[PDB]
Amino acid sequence: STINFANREINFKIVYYGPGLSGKTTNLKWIYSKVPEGRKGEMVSLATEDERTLFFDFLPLDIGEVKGFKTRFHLYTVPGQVFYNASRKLILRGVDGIVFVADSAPNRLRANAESMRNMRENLAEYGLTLDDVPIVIQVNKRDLPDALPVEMVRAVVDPEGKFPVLEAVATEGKGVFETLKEVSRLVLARVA
Ligand SMILES: Nc1nc2c(ncn2[C@@H]2O[C@H](COP(=O)(O)OP(=O)(O)O)[C@@H](O)[C@H]2O)c(=O)[nH]1
Ligand SMILES: [Mg+2]
Ligand SMILES: [Mg+2]
Ligand SMILES: [Mg+2]
Ligand SMILES: [Mg+2]
Repeated sequence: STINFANREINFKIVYYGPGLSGKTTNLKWIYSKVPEGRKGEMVSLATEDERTLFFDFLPLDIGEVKGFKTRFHLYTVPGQVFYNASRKLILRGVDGIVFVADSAPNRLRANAESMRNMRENLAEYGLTLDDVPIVIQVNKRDLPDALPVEMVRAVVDPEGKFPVLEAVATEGKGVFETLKEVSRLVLARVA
């Protein structure tokens, strides 16, 4: 949401949210691997025993100058199993858009629903509803042999089909850029 006169940049924050081990890191790292060195900052991981945050910023090469001003995307996620809520609540501060990385595993179906309820709860602390922020659903791990039907996964996190849904196999980069383009489209629309 930030404007930075000094370096001539507007800054958008994109949060990858979802149950633990759904593929959030993997999305971030695939993306970070295809950005040229000169257009990205460092990928940074801050951790305690119980908590983690991982983030980087980059200048997408797909985006026009809004009157001399470049666009910088900052991608944030709370990777790993989650022990406390505090890093997931904080991750959402000043969020512009969110990718929800759902796990296609039968035994993570409940974890999907749980993380979505939690995102909704954390958003509510900032006075925001699920209608107030662009949210895209990525159904990741479509390669698993017992991958649930996409419609089933979608049904527990988005029963009225309010959000765009994309399939992914983040370990192979599949769906990864298309998911980032989708949230990008919605965030940049709101801007202009
Ligand atoms: N089979 C499969 N494994 C995946 C996929 N995406 C991520 N993983 C694996 O899932 C585990 C958790 O992924 P990670 O990105 O670290 O999770 P997160 O950051 O906690 O959401 C890792 O072992 C990944 O290799 C996928 O599309 N298919
Ligand atoms: Mg996590
Ligand atoms: Mg950076
Ligand atoms: Mg599932
Ligand atoms: Mg809410």
